[PDB]
Amino acid sequence: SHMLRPVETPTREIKKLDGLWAFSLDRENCGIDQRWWESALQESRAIAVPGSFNDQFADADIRNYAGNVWYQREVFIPKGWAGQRIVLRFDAVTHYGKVWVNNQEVMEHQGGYTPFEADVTPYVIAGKSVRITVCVNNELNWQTIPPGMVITDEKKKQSYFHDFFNYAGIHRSVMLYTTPNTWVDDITVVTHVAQDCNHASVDWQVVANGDVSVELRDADQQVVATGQGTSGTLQVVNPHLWQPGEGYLYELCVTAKSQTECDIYPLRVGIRSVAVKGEQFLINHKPFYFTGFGRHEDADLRGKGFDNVLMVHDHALMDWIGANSYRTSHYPYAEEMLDWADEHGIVVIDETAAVGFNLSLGNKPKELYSEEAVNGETQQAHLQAIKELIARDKNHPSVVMWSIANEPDTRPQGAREYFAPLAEATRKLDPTRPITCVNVMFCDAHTDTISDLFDVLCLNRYYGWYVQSGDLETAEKVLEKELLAWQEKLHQPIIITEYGVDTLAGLHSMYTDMWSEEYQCAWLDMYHRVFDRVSAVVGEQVWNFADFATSQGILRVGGNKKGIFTRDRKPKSAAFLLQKRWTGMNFGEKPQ
Amino acid sequence: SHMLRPVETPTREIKKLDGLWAFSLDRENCGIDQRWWESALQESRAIAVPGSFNDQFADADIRNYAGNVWYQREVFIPKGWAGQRIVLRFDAVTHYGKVWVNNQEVMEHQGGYTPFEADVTPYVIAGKSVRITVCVNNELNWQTIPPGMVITDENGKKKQSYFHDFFNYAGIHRSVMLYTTPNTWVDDITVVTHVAQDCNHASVDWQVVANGDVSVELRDADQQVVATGQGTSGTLQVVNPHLWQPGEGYLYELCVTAKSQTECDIYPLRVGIRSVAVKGEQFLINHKPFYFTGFGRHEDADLRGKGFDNVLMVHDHALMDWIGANSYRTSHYPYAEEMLDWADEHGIVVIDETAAVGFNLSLGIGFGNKPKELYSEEAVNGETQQAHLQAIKELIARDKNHPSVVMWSIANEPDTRPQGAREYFAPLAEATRKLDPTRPITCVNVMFCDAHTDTISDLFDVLCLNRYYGWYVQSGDLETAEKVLEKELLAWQEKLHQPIIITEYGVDTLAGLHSMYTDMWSEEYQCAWLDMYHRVFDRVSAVVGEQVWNFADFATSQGILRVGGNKKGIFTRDRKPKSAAFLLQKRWTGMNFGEKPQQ
Repeated sequence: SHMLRPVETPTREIKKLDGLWAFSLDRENCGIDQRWWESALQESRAIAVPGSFNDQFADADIRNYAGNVWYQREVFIPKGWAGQRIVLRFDAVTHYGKVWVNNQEVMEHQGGYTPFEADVTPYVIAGKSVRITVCVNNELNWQTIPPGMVITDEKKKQSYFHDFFNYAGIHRSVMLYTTPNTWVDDITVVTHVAQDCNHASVDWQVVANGDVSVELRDADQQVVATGQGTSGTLQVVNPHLWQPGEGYLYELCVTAKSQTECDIYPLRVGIRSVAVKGEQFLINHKPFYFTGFGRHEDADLRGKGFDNVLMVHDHALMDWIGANSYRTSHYPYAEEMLDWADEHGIVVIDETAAVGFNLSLGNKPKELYSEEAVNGETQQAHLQAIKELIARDKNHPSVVMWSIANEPDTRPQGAREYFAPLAEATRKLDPTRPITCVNVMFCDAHTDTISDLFDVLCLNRYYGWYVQSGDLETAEKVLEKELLAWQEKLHQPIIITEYGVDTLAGLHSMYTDMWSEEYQCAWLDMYHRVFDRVSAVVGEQVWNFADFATSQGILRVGGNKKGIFTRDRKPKSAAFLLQKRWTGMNFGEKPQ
Repeated sequence: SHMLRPVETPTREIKKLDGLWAFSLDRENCGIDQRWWESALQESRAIAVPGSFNDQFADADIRNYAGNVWYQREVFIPKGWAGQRIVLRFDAVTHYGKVWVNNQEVMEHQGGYTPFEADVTPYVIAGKSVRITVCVNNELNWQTIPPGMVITDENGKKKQSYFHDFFNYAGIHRSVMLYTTPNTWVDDITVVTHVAQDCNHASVDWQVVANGDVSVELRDADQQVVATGQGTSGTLQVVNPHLWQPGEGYLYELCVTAKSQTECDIYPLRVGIRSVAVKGEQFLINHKPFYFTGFGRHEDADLRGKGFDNVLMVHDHALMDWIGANSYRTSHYPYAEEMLDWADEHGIVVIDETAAVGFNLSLGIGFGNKPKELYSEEAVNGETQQAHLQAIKELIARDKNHPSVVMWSIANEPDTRPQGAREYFAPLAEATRKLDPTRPITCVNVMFCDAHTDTISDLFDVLCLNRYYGWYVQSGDLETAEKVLEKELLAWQEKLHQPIIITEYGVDTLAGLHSMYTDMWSEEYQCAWLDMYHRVFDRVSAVVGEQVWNFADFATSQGILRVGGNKKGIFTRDRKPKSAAFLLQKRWTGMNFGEKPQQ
């Protein structure tokens, strides 16, 4: 469970395994039987790690593959790591990985978007080359997060219920890292902030197999507070709060000392509180207004693979357009993104991979919550996905809210019985952040059965698109009516976590009609006018930052075209509309 | 009602009223009450006739208008027309027109796609200017061909609901004209061209309606008299006739003279000597099997909507000729007759279709709440069936003598699952055969009314299937699509043992979208998917034709399925070729003319 982000210290080294690996499909599904991990993969080819495997090859038969694929490389253990605790770590393997070091099985993970690792000290020798084999499986069933159904025809075909392509592979960094045989295994900080903002407290809890001391250092490396033992509270006079748009960070240096060994782990800490009060979202006791995007991890060639240039360029576009926030739609993002948000003061709604709990979007069993679909084991798997997300992200000050799912069908019998325990367990795992369950349009104010269990109303709305098609005048009436009915029903802060229309870049129309750039601008504008008239709306996240790949079908013109930007990051007209609205408002303040 | 195409003759003049007219919306619907026809339209603007009104103005509020609009111009009657029978003719007004000459109501017509006309002799004076007002209505209901529902919102604002996948363009789409005959005139002509098996003799029956003694002269393309006859009816014998053949279209001229004691009238009718017949699973033209290649089309272009235009007709025929197309279907309404004059002259084979699309509440195309029973008093009823019969009569009355027209399609993609379907269609099938016994009939078949489901195709002569396996279902999966397609065509061959024409196969293709994955919306998928259909067609002996959906990208109702319109074109709306145009060019110019390809 304990999952600290590897960082280089006087007591910790890292060796990235990113680069070219050997790669092989297993159409006969005989690689486990033939123990492929005991040899060089036969009939293999070069693949980039990190990256989705699907689009690296310009090959439809690989892109559409369902089953196991195999990655392998050789790596030299640094000579100096003799006597040291050596960990092998995968930041993310989509959706399942099993790992062998030479002929030793070392670890296994279900969940495509959070890290897994094993201590491999006993199975490697410092100064020698070792063989790493990974069996990666991209199949979804009713107990995976997200769910799906594999149909077999004779040949496997993956069915799934979410509007983004089922990219798979080693999407994020692989690495070896070291600790001493005494080490800091875990840290929780809780950051309290007086109402007047003129004092703050920092609770710590540490797990380590040796005596623990902590030093809190400011941005200038001046020690502002010190403590001892596994737990306690640091007092901070006149603290530099972590504020949206700035993101001042302290460093909590955790030392675990044995008589013989010592370990130093620096954790970035942003001093901020988050709370809902009535229909206001407060950060450091001040109302905040969310602007920005639903995103995806999606790009040409690399699929959902992490990439620094893309992270730099996309943050430069969000900065320029005046976005203050985003949501990790619809899975945990690369941790680098949360390190970025921490440092630049970007506000994040951190979401699990639990999209698709919904059989009514655009074969399938009769009852959504039943033994044959979302069941007891599904709910366990969902709890595990929430635990892994919070265990990874609990200390990121940029994360202001947990979204435990996107667009579940809450009409059917058993929805509330499924969600209640998940809402409760989320609050116990992290009491410091509000929780949400992002709401599908047809589960309206008069229909939805679970919104009372959550703190903030995150509504996905597309009136004037899938319904009242091309009619802004009717869409505006229906939208305003529904937001006010939500305000009346629950008196929670409302974030519109999804509003957008498919827009084909370069399609221009004097009739302002669907798919045109001019429609995208008129439709976003109508939404904005309505949001500004409703006092409960504390945010707006446009769907989507950029055009992204989907499953093939008649609704998707080479993918999802709701982007503000093209997949190659070129702006549509609507990017300039958002630039003016979001840079023209006062930072973090509801427009008028 | 008799409908000869106006032609200039020693006895007949024409004056086109095409040009700029005055135009006005009537948002309050007070134009009949205020008798707008009695003066200049009040708040008017210039509009081009012919043309759809919708896209001339770059104005969404006009494009999306439902109700009456008003057209008006002034025109001089030629001085020399004194003593002549003077007719005012509209080749087509979509969907309804009422016409006034000064303050006299002269005409009314329902049906957006065939001509109407009135004798206006008594209401004009030769050498003076008259005012022509037209009230044009674009509303569809359950008794219009095609059908629809007007939804009135809580504020009284009208929005047209309709069940077909093309934009409900309206206006004066085709030429308006005054024309003369003498007071004795040839009012009607039916020819039937019979052709011996050996093709070495032919007979030409004639029947004429006119208020005078009738003689005929049949002249060959060199203007040499090959046969003469007398009386309102009879048979001309033609030795070693130059048959009208697909790819050539040799035409004779049947000159009909009506002579009274005092005056006379000469009408030249172009006649192509050709027989059409179904035998088993073969479509025979001049006793020889024919294989159809080409397109489902639309009347659709930038700015003018469904308006007729000679440059478009010349350019599009040059594209069909280049690509090797030998045929098309008038999807989904009668086309401008100039198209059938072109087909006659160049030997292009045409499936002539009525405007009866939309008889189907279970598609995703078109556009409030649909009625639950398609064939009921509150939807397709007795009055609908009457209106459909009238649409078939008017089409045949116009097109009965075009040798290019080889088959009548009485509708496109009706829902034939309910019991009502056969009850509605059976009498329509029978009446079509009585109206013209010289051509086979069809009713074009929707994909979900499969060989195991459909209830009416036995009543027709040719199986015209509209199929899109690998698109709307088995999306992007050529392998499954191919199995399902082959299985269904063979099940149709077993069931009815008719000739099969695939009258629709196509996939949305965004010009310039390219993919190494050959996936939906790409130029590459369009090519791979048409190729898979071709391979299957060539393995099925009953398939006698292939008409690609569609010749060119065209406008539709706005919705989530349509990326600025229908992108199943082989060409873009501005007539630029997609990669698939070159695929079709190779298959269609590489086969033997009119002959089923081989594996």
